[PDB]
Amino acid sequence: RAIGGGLSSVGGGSSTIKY
Repeated sequence: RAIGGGLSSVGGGSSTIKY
């Protein structure tokens, strides 16, 4: 669809904030 985003496309790193 037009919402074809993808969390795996996120850059800068996710776990960098260390939950």
